[PDB]
Amino acid sequence: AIPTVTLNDDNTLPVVGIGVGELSDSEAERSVSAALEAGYRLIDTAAAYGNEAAVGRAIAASGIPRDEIYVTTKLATPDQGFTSSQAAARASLERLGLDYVDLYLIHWPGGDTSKYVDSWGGLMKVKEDGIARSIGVCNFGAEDLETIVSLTYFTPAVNQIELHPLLNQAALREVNAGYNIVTEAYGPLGVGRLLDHPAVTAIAEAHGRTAAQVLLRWSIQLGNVVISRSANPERIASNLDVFGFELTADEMETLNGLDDGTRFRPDPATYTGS
Ligand SMILES: Nc1ncnc2c1ncn2[C@@H]1O[C@H](COP(=O)(O)OP(=O)(O)OC[C@H]2OC[C@H](O)[C@@H]2O)[C@@H](O)[C@H]1OP(=O)(O)O
Repeated sequence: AIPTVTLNDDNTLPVVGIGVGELSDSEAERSVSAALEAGYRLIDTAAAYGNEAAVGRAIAASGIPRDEIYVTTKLATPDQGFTSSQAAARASLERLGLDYVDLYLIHWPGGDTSKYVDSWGGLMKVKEDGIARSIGVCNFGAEDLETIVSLTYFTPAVNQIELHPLLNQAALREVNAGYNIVTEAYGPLGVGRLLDHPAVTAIAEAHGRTAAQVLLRWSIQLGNVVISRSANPERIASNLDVFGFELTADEMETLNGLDDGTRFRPDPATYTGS
């Protein structure tokens, strides 16, 4: 019953998915299996997390037709390059045990414009070859976006960015929308630190819902595709259950008022890792 968004290349994605981040092989397989059983279809991993094969095993064992599942993975920063990115996409497929992925992203700008531009050209070939249905970016700022769009005339389908009430990304969301790029929010609970924020708990108590439900619903109402995570099968199911209520404009405004620039994940302006 999950709503979808339509991308600029005519493909569609669910508005909520599960990301595994740096979970160990065993934990990654466990959470993806639980998510699929609960009804998640958008699954997000990365080569840099080292757990692609584990995710692939959860998918293989699920008994769900491949066509119904939306798999995202990412180009690790050390693998950037025109030729190297095409090889890295194919290596990711081998690890995942898949013939294609649905979304393939540059993981970080990585602090070298030549290299991320070349990586983008590589990704365009990856898409042309049918290796990835859609291509996009993660943690790109407005200047990085202008650079790839200016030089290649090919616009990312998605820009996956850290986003939560302490870092609401209003400015970058507006840039994304102007280019017809979908915003994918990650880290929506702020490593769980936001679950006890008093503004969040007041709104949860007002609705008879949980803090986590409030944080995820707020992000959905901004128009984002929302990537969440839990290692617990019941909480995973609870994180999908965010279509039974709506936050009011007053409550949206309160949560929109909390931005203070807090990043729990690295800053892409500086970060040169993956
Ligand atoms: N429903 C619910 N209720 C109570 N506690 C919960 C719930 N869901 C998750 N959690 C907990 O919140 C904490 C934050 O987890 P995290 O995966 O970093 O979450 P983020 O949102 O910061 O980032 C997720 C990102 O990791 C990678 C990917 O990019 C994701 O966007 C963690 O201790 C979880 O414990 P638990 O025991 O696992 O449930």
